[PDB]
Amino acid sequence: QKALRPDMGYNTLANFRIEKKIGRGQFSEVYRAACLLDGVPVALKKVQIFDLMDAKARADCIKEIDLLKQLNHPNVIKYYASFIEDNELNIVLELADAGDLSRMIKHFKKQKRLIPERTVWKYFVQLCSALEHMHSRRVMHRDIKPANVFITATGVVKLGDLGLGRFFSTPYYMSPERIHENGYNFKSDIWSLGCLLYEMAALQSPFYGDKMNLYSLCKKIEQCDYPPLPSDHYSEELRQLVNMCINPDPEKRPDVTYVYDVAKRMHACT
Amino acid sequence: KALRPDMGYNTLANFRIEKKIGRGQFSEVYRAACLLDGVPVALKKVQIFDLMDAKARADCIKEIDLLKQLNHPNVIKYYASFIEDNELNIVLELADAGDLSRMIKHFKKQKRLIPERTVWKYFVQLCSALEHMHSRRVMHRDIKPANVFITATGVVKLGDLGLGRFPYYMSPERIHENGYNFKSDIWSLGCLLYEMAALQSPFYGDKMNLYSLCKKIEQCDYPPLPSDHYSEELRQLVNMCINPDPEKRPDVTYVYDVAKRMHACTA
Repeated sequence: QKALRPDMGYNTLANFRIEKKIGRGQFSEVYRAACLLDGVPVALKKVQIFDLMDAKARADCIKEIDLLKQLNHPNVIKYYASFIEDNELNIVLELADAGDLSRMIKHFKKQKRLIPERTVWKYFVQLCSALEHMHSRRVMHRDIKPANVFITATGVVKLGDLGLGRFFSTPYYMSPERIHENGYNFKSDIWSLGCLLYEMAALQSPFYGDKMNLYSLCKKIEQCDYPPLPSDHYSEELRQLVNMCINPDPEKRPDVTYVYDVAKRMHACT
Repeated sequence: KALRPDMGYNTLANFRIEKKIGRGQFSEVYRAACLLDGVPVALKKVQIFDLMDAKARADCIKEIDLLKQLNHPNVIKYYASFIEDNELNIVLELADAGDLSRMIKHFKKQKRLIPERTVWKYFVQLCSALEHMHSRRVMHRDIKPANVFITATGVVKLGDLGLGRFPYYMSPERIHENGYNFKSDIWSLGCLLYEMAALQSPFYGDKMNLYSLCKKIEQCDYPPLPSDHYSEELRQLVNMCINPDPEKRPDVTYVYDVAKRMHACTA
């Protein structure tokens, strides 16, 4: 417990009280913490940019965090600060007052009821506005999945990358370019976005291996072989947007402005 | 000059100035394009070594460093600040799409009032913005219709083109020469809520001079809003913010809570 420095605001560790570890990754630990200047709860991610990364990875991580902290959008989880202290990159992130789309899905399932189409567009047209904004700054999301999508008591969607909310907390959708080449680009995000549009409508991912077999899973991605959504519940517009996003060739996928445009016209159509 | 993509938003080499869009006491403001991503930006150039004493320079650098940490959808984002060419360079979120000043003039010329529902829609966003700024202990210092931007999608952005921080709505604590504090933002906020409903400032007059203005402010003398068009909730919020005594004005948390409840029921 070092002394407060109000003049530093969110840019020093002395102005936070760590509560407990809530996550650990390849290069990082994540903590629940409280800001001591205003009592706001945050996520404090500590990245070992000197000890666990080569020189290129460190310079790329610092550039990427600097961009993420410039995003100002209602549907993106805030990056409030990034600063070097104690030989680590310290990142201060928002924890939203919202549950994951994963929980919303698991709940609608254990109560056997489909998420209605006019709702699916509700959320999806917020997830799209989020991903438009990130792609406009040349920021790739890299892991779009239900657990990273948060949803406010009020129906406000926050896209994040920690899978952490304030009170409630092989990548989830494997693209062809991941499977075949370990490739990830802007169009990889669009594949995942399509898979998530599907999972909201189906209540499960498009792709499962037979008896959970990982080879069977790769064969089903290569054929884009997923059970069709029931058409009496979902328009051609929707099932067609899925089909456009879940295309093995990333060049042939639509860019996030097209998908966001479709998700705006459908959100006003109802 | 030579592009420097390793530097990001932190050198003048990664921007092309397009045109000048503002002039303040200590600063010039440019529309610019980031050459790394084509994102349009505002570029403010602050004369911290020409026009200021050492005290004002150090206050300006401290304040810009705290403004740089604000992050809220209804606040203009400060992307970067750095010293180059012997000036303090600030790269900021560009709105330039529309502002409450233009929206008020449009309704005026069309001889129509802003529905109360529309007032709360824009006002709750401005209250969210200021509640963020106040929670971080940052005062705005120049709240007026021209600093309230509106994006093409109807999103409010509270900015400060000219850096009028560091007036449109005369406050009692400029008449008394007392000092600008967080309650001085609340007076402006109430004057701005009035102006949205009336399409003119509470103390505006056709033939307006310093004497009459002072008298009016001393008496908090402004024309009542039409109760036929604006609710008791709207007219009483304006009345408690437009209070000579800063210590009796509500804090921004109160004003935001009222705006959040008035928006939810009128929509």
